[PDB]
Amino acid sequence: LNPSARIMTFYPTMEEFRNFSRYIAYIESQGAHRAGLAKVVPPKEWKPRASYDDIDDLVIPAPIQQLVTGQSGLFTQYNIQKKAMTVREFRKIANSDKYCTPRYSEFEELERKYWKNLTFNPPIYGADVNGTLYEKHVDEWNIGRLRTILDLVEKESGITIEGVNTPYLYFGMWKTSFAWHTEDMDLYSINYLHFGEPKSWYSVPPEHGKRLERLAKGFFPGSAQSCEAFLRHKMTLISPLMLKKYGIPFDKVTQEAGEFMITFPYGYHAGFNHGFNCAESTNFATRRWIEYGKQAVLCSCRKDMVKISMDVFVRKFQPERYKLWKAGKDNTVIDHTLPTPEAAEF
Ligand SMILES: O=C(O)C(=O)N[C@H](Cc1ccc(OCc2ccccc2)cc1)C(=O)O
Ligand code: NI
Ligand SMILES: [Zn+2]
Repeated sequence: LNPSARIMTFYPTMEEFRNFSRYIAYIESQGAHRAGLAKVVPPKEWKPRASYDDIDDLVIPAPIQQLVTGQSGLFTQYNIQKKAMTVREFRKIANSDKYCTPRYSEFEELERKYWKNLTFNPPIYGADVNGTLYEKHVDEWNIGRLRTILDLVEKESGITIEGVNTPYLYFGMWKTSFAWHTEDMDLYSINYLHFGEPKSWYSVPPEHGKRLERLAKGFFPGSAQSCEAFLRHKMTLISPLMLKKYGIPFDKVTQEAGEFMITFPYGYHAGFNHGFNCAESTNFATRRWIEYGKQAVLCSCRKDMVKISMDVFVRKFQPERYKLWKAGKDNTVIDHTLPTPEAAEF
């Protein structure tokens, strides 16, 4: 059952596709979650939007310039918040000689220049934009409404959390980065690349996550003492040579326009954008996440403030265990290898 924990790809027919929660349970029955990250190529006649000609006017309220500091494959990224700007401006800068993708043969070559150059000429990421590019009538895999048990949060408390149960758009240019992290509350995530250049990704298997944190702690001892979960600040960059050199297993995969990626609970991932592009993203859940939600180690220094109440989930899906949990005595140990309960039928 994916015993080497490789990153997997799936091409679901239009009908395997229509029901989202069940396609996730399917890929878990096939071993995908063990890699932490998977790719799903939608069926060629599926489409979320007719055209992107019309967005040049859309506002990016808070772009950020990414300053990166470090050497020897260990880096910290600092975010400069810049002035609001529309997409067409962002595109001009992305495609300007100043900021655009260097020329290259194989991916491995672009990968090398990213790692060699990521502290130079800091770029700007149109990150964290509230909104969606899905036509309002598209029903399969609409990041606006996946319809998973994550919806229990909004429904029961009214609470919406931007980018977690609402969608984010991310406008990329060359060399923009996403630091090593698992999702808030260790939720799953979904990323659709609407268009532009690729987004490349690295991933560590959840069953080795602990090994990545142990490591990251030695590498950034200062940050660890000030916060258990410093990685959740999303400021820590670590190259694959370092991972490789300290024997931490990971895989790499490159995502193209029109492709989806899913991350799994507690799957550490990172990457960078190849050039002008645009991805949309949100978090979701399945029954199996609940236990990761109860056990997630959270930012203790209050930079990352996102925190979902588990109560509703435990009561509703783990009735027997509610009281043991509540009196802080639920000692379940997660087994990162199991598919979610919803998968049995496969
Ligand atoms: O789909 C996902 O799970 C995912 O992590 N996508 C990433 C989202 C991300 C994650 C971490 C990032 O680190 C930099 C940063 C952190 C906080 C605020 C603004 C920028 C930046 C972006 C992406 O597409 O760039
Ligand atoms: Ni993520
Ligand atoms: Zn913290």
